[PDB]
Amino acid sequence: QRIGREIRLTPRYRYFNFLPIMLVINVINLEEAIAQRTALDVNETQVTPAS
Amino acid sequence: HEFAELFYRTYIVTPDQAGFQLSIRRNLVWEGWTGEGLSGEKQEISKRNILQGLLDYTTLETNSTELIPVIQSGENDEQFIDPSVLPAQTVKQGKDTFDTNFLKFSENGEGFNLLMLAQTPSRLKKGSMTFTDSLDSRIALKQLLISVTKGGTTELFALDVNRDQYAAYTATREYNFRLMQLKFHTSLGLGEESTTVAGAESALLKDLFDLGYRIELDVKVDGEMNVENGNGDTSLRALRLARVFDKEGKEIALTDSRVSAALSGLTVTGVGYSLEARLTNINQLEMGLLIDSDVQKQGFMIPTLPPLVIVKPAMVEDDKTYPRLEALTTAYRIQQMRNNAVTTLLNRADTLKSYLGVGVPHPIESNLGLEGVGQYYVRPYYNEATIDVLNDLNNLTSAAKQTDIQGLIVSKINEMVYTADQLTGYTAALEAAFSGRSPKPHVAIGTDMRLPQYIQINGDDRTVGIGYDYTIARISDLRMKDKIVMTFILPNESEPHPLQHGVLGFIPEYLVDFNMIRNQRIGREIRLTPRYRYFNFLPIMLVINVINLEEAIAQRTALDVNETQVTPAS
Amino acid sequence: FSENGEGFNLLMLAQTPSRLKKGSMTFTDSLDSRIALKQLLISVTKGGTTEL
Repeated sequence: QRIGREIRLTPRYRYFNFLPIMLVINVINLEEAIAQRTALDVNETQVTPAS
Repeated sequence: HEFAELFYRTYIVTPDQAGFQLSIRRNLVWEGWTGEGLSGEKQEISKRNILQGLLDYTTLETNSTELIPVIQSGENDEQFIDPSVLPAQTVKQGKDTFDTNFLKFSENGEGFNLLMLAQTPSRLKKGSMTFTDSLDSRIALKQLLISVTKGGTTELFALDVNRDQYAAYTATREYNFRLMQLKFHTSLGLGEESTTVAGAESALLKDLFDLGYRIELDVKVDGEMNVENGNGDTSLRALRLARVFDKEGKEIALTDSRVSAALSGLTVTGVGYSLEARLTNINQLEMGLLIDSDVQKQGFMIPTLPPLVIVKPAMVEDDKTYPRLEALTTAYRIQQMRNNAVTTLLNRADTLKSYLGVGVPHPIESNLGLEGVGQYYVRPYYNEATIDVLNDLNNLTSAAKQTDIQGLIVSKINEMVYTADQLTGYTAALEAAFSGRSPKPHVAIGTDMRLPQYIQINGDDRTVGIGYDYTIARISDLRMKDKIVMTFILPNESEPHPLQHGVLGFIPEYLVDFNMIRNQRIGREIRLTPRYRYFNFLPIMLVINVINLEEAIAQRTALDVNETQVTPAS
Repeated sequence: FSENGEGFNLLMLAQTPSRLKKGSMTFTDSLDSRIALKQLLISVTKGGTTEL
């Protein structure tokens, strides 16, 4: 119970691979290290200037 | 200056209209409408933006033409493997839930009709017919289920065979004009990291695997398939233990005592196999995901502002004597552009902070109470961090203190920009917006006079950007003291665009000359009513508050005495 | 008359028995350009006696 025009896209594609070579790096906890930038213990120095 | 237009690209509009009207297009993907209200209550058509698919992989997925076996009690049990060996598996395609399981090697020689086993409940509702359809030219096995048994212990290996090129059906038109052939004749290896279907490691081959050996078996499987009829059969022909490898890739014979004991009595049996079949869909049986276009539009209007006045004697020429027009233009330029620009920038920053919160992104489309149109394209995100110059750093002897300050500032700015980019997905939206061009996203960093000594680090040309382009501007207002503002801009374009930061709505006004009486005087009033407006688009901003910087700078001259007057020695 | 919340969904509110044979609703059902208020009903009441 409908009359409508249809426009269709029927793709024909795929990915193939040849090299049996691949190297992967997995990094974790980078956020903690970057947050350590602001997690340091205060080291203030404020004395009368000397000259 | 440069700072003003750097964040608000000036756009001139004809003085015939009260502003400029903006229309945008949206591409949304349809799932279904949630709820029919027989009480008359509204319907909500669940729509999501397509560019949301830039950051996810799931919200638009299609599986509606794969031919997947469906288990039926009392109708196709004899065509499936024994459920005792492997229970039913749950698989979702479309909106139907059903159970599927692997197809046993038909050594009895009676085949299967693939178009039967894979008729989905949607097709049952759709009707009952599988004979005008046609299978695509691509057919290949998903997995070979080989049973490693020894003394009564059974292990199942779900081996993805689809990634060996000999598992692909090839056309050999030698019986009929639509048959294709399968000949997967090679060796598959079970390595030390081979995992069972349940996910556990191997147990029967654990003895060899802990000794780092690799076991590979020769697989000789044959079959046929017809696209037009759906008739076909595939039966196991030859499977057997083949050879053994060591770490160094040196073959170890099957008769060797170190492996013969662990390989004698080990029977490898082929249980089931599955196929990859797709309908050519020449007959229009399935409707994929439906996507629709709806248009959102907003109107942007320009105000009029309080005027500026020159008093002037009236009896003579207004041209060559007494205060001229450059006074007017200087007052206009200094007042109406700069001050309102910085006021608008600060107000927008605080407004985004107020409505959006810090560090919490919102999905594509959000609260509409924020001006702009990029919210229809990108994820809103606001974040602010306060760097404490004095506390974060500790250096006594002046030398690299300024270098260390640059290190601090660059660290903060880079991390903020990149984390914001990841949580917004700005670059994906940018590359999707333009076809044929895709400039690297440009980051604008404008601040007061003092800080640019730390924005760039010594010794390089890549200062604040590794994959970005940047422009550093300076402003002189006291409000922008020791603070940094960051957002994204696009230099090449000069017209309103959903990805642009903001537009300076400008309408030129002519100055008027007339006759005026003021407090019973006859004077000349040269008048100009300015009209301009600043509009906001991108709900993304990054703010840095630099405090205690003066104390750290003073720490350069606040170091304690470090002197060693020792006698020369050589 | 609509209160603070709640409106009306005229489409399926106007579902007639004949339209049931065509399914609940489609994506090809659109309203005409001309929409008008057909009748306003108001009440004149004195002391609780109501005339419309």
